[PDB]
Amino acid sequence: HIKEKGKPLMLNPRTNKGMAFTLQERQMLGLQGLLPPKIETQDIQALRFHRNLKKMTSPLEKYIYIMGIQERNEKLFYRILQDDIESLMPIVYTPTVGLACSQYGHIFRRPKGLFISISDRGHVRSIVDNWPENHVKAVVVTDGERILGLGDLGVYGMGIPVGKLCLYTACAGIRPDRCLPVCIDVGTDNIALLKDPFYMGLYQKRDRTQQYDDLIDEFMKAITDRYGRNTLIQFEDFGNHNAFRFLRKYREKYCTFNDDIQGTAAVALAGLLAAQKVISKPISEHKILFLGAGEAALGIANLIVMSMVENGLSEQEAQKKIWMFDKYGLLVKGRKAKIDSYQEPFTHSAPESIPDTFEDAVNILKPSTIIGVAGAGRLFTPDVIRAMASINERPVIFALSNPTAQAECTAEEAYTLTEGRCLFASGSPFGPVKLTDGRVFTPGQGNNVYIFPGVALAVILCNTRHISDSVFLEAAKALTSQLTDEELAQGRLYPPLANIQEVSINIAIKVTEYLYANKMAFRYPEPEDKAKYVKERTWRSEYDSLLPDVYEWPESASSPPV
Amino acid sequence: HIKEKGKPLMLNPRTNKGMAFTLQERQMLGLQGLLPPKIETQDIQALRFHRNLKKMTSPLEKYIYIMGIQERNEKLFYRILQDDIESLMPIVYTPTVGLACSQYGHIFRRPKGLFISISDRGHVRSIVDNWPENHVKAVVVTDGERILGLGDLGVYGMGIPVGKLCLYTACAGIRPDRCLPVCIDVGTDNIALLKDPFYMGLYQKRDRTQQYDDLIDEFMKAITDRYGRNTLIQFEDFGNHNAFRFLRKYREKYCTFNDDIQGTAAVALAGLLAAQKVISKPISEHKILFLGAGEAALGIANLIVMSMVENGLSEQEAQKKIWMFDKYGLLVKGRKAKIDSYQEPFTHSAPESIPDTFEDAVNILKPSTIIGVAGAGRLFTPDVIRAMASINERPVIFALSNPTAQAECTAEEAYTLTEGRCLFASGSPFGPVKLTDGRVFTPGQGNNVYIFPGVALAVILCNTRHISDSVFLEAAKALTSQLTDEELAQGRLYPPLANIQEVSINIAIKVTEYLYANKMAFRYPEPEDKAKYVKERTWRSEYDSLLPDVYEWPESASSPPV
Amino acid sequence: HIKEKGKPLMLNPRTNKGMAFTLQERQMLGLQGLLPPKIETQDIQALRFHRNLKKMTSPLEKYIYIMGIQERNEKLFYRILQDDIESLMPIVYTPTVGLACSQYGHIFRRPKGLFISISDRGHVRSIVDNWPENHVKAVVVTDGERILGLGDLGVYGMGIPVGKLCLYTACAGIRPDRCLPVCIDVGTDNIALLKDPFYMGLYQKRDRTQQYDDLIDEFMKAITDRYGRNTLIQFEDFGNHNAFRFLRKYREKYCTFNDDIQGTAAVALAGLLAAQKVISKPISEHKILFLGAGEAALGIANLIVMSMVENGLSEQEAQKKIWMFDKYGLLVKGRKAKIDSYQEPFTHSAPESIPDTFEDAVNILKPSTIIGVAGAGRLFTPDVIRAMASINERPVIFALSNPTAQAECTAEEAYTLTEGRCLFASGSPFGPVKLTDGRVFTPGQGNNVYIFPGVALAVILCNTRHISDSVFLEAAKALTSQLTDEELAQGRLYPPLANIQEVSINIAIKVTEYLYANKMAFRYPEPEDKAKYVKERTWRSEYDSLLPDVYEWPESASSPPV
Ligand SMILES: NC(=O)c1ccc[n+]([C@@H]2O[C@H](COP(=O)([O-])OP(=O)(O)OC[C@H]3O[C@@H](n4cnc5c(N)ncnc54)[C@H](O)[C@@H]3O)[C@@H](O)[C@H]2O)c1
Ligand SMILES: NC(=O)c1ccc[n+]([C@@H]2O[C@H](COP(=O)([O-])OP(=O)(O)OC[C@H]3O[C@@H](n4cnc5c(N)ncnc54)[C@H](O)[C@@H]3O)[C@@H](O)[C@H]2O)c1
Ligand SMILES: NC(=O)c1ccc[n+]([C@@H]2O[C@H](COP(=O)([O-])OP(=O)(O)OC[C@H]3O[C@@H](n4cnc5c(N)ncnc54)[C@H](O)[C@@H]3O)[C@@H](O)[C@H]2O)c1
Repeated sequence: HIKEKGKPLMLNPRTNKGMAFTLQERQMLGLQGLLPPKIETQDIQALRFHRNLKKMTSPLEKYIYIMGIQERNEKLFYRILQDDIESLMPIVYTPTVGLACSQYGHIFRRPKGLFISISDRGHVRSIVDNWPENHVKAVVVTDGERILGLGDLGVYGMGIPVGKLCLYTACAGIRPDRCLPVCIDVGTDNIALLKDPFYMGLYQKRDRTQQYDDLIDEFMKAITDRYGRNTLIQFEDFGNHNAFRFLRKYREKYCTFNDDIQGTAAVALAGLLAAQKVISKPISEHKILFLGAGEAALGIANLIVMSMVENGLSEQEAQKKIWMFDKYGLLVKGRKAKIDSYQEPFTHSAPESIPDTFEDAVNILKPSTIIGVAGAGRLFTPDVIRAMASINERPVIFALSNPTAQAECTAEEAYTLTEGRCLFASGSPFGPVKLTDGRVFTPGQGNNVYIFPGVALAVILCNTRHISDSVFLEAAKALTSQLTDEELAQGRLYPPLANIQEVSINIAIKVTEYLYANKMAFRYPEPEDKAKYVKERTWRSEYDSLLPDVYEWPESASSPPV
Repeated sequence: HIKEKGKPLMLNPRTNKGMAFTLQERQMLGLQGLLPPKIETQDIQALRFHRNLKKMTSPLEKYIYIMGIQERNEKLFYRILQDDIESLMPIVYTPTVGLACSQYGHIFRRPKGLFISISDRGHVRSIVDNWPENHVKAVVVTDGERILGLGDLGVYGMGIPVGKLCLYTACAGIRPDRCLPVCIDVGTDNIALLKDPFYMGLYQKRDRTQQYDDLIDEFMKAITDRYGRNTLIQFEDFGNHNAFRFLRKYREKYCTFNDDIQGTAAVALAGLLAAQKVISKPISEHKILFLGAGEAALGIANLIVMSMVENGLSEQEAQKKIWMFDKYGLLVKGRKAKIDSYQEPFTHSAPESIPDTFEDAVNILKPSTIIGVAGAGRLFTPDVIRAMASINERPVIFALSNPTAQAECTAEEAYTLTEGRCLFASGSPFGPVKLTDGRVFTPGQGNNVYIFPGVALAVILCNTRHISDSVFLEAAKALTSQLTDEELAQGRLYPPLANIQEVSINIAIKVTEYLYANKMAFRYPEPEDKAKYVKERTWRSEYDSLLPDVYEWPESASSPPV
Repeated sequence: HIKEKGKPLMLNPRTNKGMAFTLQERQMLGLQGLLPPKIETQDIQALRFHRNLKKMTSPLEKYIYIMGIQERNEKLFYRILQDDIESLMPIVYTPTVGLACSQYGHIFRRPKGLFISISDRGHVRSIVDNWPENHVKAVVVTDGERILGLGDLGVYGMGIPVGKLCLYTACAGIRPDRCLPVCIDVGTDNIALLKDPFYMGLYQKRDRTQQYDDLIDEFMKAITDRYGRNTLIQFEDFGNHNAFRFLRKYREKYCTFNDDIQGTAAVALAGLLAAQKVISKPISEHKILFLGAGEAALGIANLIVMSMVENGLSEQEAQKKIWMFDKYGLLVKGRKAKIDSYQEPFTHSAPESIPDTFEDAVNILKPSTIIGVAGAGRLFTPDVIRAMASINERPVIFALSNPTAQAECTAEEAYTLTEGRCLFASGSPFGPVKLTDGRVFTPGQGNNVYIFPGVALAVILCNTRHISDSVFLEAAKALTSQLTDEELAQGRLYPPLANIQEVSINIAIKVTEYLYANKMAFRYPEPEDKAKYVKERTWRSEYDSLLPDVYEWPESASSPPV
């Protein structure tokens, strides 16, 4: 049921088609004369915008162009996004979305998403009621505090949820109606933004008192009051500590998951399973040394332990295979540095040497896998890579810190200081590495877009209210299952991004099959086959006919005379 | 979220308040000057319309007035309807709605409901898409073929679903948004309507070919395609044969129930349980003789047998206690008249006398309960009542045929030809009976409004897709449980209509508790207590504040100079 | 009366304010949360967009930016346009609008204006009825056939009326509601546009049959049928012959004027009056030699003759002072080349030498003023300029052909081959000229924006139905009257563009005072002072308060009890 006609129909991106309005539905809907005479298809529109896009050279001009397309016509926007997804995820999402936020601030002409300020505390529900859309299933919330590679940006961080929500629809098929980007702005610590008179938000510094926590609680309550307790809420580019503690707080009472703790863990585990298929030995035979003992490292280690346990190994024996190296030093029993409750499982009896630097820890533990999530910088020194290559026939090196400037090492050093026998994976993109021997090795990129769209779609479709830790184990197994035998022969650890739209759906299916198996899905009746269930509820970018049904009634009896 | 402002806000019955618009929300919403200066409450509005209504004397003038109120303001309409519900159900619903349809045709100024003609076959889905409301949970469908007491009325029967849907909201609390009245018009057999030039529908006779069945199938498919497979669809005032066979056809694949077969059975069973509490002996000790062997009689008998079985009695022993008397004669094994499959359970070894008339059957079977659902007329002859009073100390007489002109007997003859020891219940309303002895006996009225609102609410809230036969057994038990000890002492078989709005809710709770117990509810998580679950989802007729939230921001830092 | 609320209010450029929405009218209108928290004024918005605009370097990027601003917020767009009008007329209008049309085709996201194709013939009125705005006073029509400096562009020429209509509001103050840009597309002769599959119009060549004339007549009739007989209609960038003959055809029955024939004539006459104030001798003492005998030359000559006549000189004596030099040769009586009716007034008895080239004509006629409107190219050869400087103490040279590539000469040659005593004026912009002597001469630019906004405003305000030839004489006198004594001392022939918004208004006043004096104004009662009349009806770009009037009623008597 479309209730619009004429010019309003073309001012709504949801119902706009541009020139794809056929002649008969131009004439019946009152659009004749308001559009140029040509009748086009969506293929022609997509081709026009694709070549206009190839003519452009900077990523940021491409970003402005493609978001303008999103604002004028959303079906065409998502068709263009799905057509060339590998080349446009770096544009629509990180890293270009952060540059767009930093430099052009708020490009958008239309109001996309809510702005909730600390000045609105006690009245968040009215702000949420101002949003026209009545059914939203996914909410992405930003603080602006930690933009990836840009730092604090305040209100300008609003472009980060928007872009991310695009991926929700471009890869998973979540309806754009059902997505709400939110910016919780509590001030900014960026003095550059506090000095200029054209900053678009509060001119105070970040509120770090109890008012911030109360505002977050009130916003969560308002969102789930209007939209339901099973609304998926993601905290995107919050402060690191804030994001971690909010994930702990709202994990049980709300449907939230984190990409930094849970998505990164799932992607790292998928890479590890791919590596265990590439190399002869399984994941249980590995010995993992972590660089960093934060909550992202703990999430990855817990997921690895769950994977080890499900393969027949005991929990304690699994945890004895993971070693974690803090900034202070190796986590061992009896060290003078403070160790909290969550690092207790991975605190082990100290080795004889008691290493003080990371390279010494690599030499003394002889670990097969090395995983860097510290985020400090180039902590994977060349000596570390050389020691890894010497100890292991085929070392597994994971530099999961992002952006590139914060990665533990780059693919070039990893693949050169080794003879190419290392299985290197990184969060940040890297170019293929060519050696003097003549071979070319492409490093697997642990993109978070592998996990969160499929998991979000499965959670939204199944009416899940609590996203557990084993959902991401199932997602990691599903992601690994997408790799073919020839891909493993070529040494790829992840499926190519070019078919993410397929991979995501497959992931969703597996997660769906898990959620109904573990009674964490509240959408009944339970579908007989989950694949056909999820594949008919994804959003299609094909235009819908707006043509009124005009037909002739069969002739009936004549009306009687008066 | 209200998206309207100014005059449109007062032209929508859903958002209109009339003078209950407070001054501040008159000024903020642009209604100042468009309303008379007085500020009123809903109590004052209800009082004004109540006395204007008492001034009126004919039921039909009252009907026109109250439907005008519904068209201008729906919250006030339902508040007035709930305030005096016992006196306004006869006005909003049968019998006055049939008189309104017959005489004033289509009173309504607003479009309420869909008109689907046989001329629209093959294009029903477009008609359904023309309905603005996106979520409807209850659909009431009429043919116009059998209006209760009026006969065929064609398109003019459209007023029957409308009125019935009012009860859905007045007693059960179903949202008026979620209700859709439909008229399937396939012509009329009423020659008076075929002769006048101002009849509002097709001027053909009723289509009784396969096109009618195909149209009904297409309409069912279109409704459940747009609104979901668990949409509740009720066929109201269809032809008797058509309604029965459509109930059989769509019982399994759609969420449908019938008031004539299932609601009448539930009400009769509730009366029988009340009578078993009034008299010493239980329902199993009774011997039931039915007048009529149709599908309504079979539904009542099957529900009675289920009730007998659940109380410890065997199924065959239960069915041996019900005797059914057809027009041809008593259903016995070996009679020359044809007996179909559904009457096989209640076909018994013939008694010695083999009675040929109904009064002889009463004399020879000595039945404690007598139930008339034949619909022929005054078949409960005075000799039948006298025989019942002589055989039984306290006979139970049920004249469930309606309207009054088709009832098997009236309360006056039943209570006079007996000394007042009969427990008489009838579908049609009757006045209290006073005898020369001085006592006054009020006959229990088996109103269908007891069952269908509560059952409809429980089915809608639980996302049920198939309404079984034991749902109505649970509803009958719930209805009987509403009677207090003093009410049973006074001889009432049904709770008073004056608190139907309460009774219905209680019925809903029980049905809800049944549906979750038998895994026929698909709304999860399952509520811990069903009473609080259903009582917070019913529709309240209290006005909602439209006042925008206006507040002052706390003072923050000054904007920097340029 | 604003009937919108919430998000629609910000999706309408007419009512959108962006952050200029005050807090109280954010909260009352349902915009809270949909806008960033900052409250801004229009000054802050204008400053932000001004510096964002200075950061840009190419004119075309500036065009895209400023038209995006127009699409999101029109009051801010016109405030920015009026703030820096001298630097943004070259961007909003020619020459940058033609480059935008050629290269980016149709930038616009919103539907601005109507597209009427030859395929819609016989149904133009329905297309006109599709336009939402009910009162439009000015219509600018384009063919796309002759874009200034770009040639045929077909449908892509639609950007030319749009830009021109901006000037209508930026200089004159005509309401943007009242403006309708139209593109009559009858095919294109541009083979580049006929080859590519992404051209936005008909893929046929230009229809030059009677169907084109019939389409133009039908469009004129439809526009004046919907909007009134006094609707101002301007044919913009039509074919040269088509524009001239359409001006002749519709001059009497419609309210049309032409910028090429009438605006150019008015601007040239204003320059000539300024020159007659700069030099001692008046316009009657001059002898004018024209280069070109087209209809633009004839319009300029007729306006010059009218100006000469109104100063006491006879008509025949006035026409004997203008000489016109065709491509074939000097217009003289008895030449073998064909001379039509309109060149008869300026065909004179041949001089003795009978010159064959233009330089010889300059030598033999000794003309004080030289005016080039041929449009061929650099026909003002250096010998012509040298002869002009030798014959006249202060020659007047007018190179009114545009663009620069078609100008008869450039300011540098004109001011250098003379010692700086020439009064050079050109249609196309030129840079200031510096000589070795050290002086700097700025050439007066005969911009058409001097005349058409003020004349259009005066015609629209006075309800004029026929724009005569003396309206432009009055406009030329008004334009000349804007020059101060010091400006004439410095040698300027036209008022600076930086205050066009003022000059236009003054022109309007004079034209208004003329129209009421000659009974060509149909808006009555006639205003006592025309200045205050026109200055209170111009459109102001200041934001209008949307705040609902909220107040407290004085306490009155209490409502009585029931
Ligand atoms: N033209 C339209 O706007 C249009 C047309 C048809 C249906 N719908 C919508 O379809 C919905 C029907 O719901 P259902 O019974 O199929 O739910 P469902 O049982 O199939 O799935 C369960 C939950 O998942 C949600 N969901 C389903 N698909 C989704 C998707 N691609 N993206 C995000 N969320 C999704 C659903 O809203 C629902 O809450 C209606 O709410 C209706 O508004 C809209
Ligand atoms: N101003 C408004 O219009 C407004 C305000 C609040 C909520 N709502 C509506 O509330 C609904 C929320 O659904 P829910 O999660 O509470 O479903 P639910 O889980 O509580 O109940 C299950 C089913 O029963 C339906 N239902 C619930 N109450 C009903 C009633 N009184 N009458 C008829 N049907 C009823 C529901 O639509 C749902 O399909 C939204 O669809 C939303 O449109 C509307
Ligand atoms: N919020 C609004 O939209 C709003 C508010 C106030 C007035 N108006 C408009 O003002 C108009 C009143 O007309 P009037 O009696 O003052 O005419 P008028 O007598 O003052 O002028 C005569 C003609 O010139 C037109 N005109 C006047 N000013 C114009 C301008 N700046 N630009 C273009 N055309 C102009 C007029 O529409 C009229 O047709 C109403 O049509 C009404 O729609 C609109």
